[PDB]
Amino acid sequence: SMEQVAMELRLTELTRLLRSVLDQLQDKDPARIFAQPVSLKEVPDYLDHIKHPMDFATMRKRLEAQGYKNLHEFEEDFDLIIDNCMKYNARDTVFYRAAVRLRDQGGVVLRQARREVDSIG
Ligand SMILES: CC(=O)N1CCN(c2ccccn2)CC1
Repeated sequence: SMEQVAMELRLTELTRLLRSVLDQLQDKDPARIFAQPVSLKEVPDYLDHIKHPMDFATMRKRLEAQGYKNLHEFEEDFDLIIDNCMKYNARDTVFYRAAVRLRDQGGVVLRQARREVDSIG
């Protein structure tokens, strides 16, 4: 139907917007601390601590599969990256501090993304 095509066009455009958001968020992680899943070879107990691991590569996979139906689902995954890190790593670590900086700087990008999604529809 035409309605399905229109829906698919909107999702493709949402995906385009979120791709831009993801690139911007990732730029705020210059150390690439969050670029890839935490290695279970290097951190074998990681899943005892963190029940829902997340990272930017995994988000990008879902993104290109058009697996984010709305901005909320995308934000949930971004929050997992930060919140997982701030639990697994102690406050006085480069990892915890990277997550805080990513959270703070990312908030700006996400704030404008929410306005754009609402506005464009
Ligand atoms: C981002 C994050 O939470 N990580 C968990 C702690 N960590 C490592 C790396 C090697 C060995 C032990 N831990 C870095 C990744």
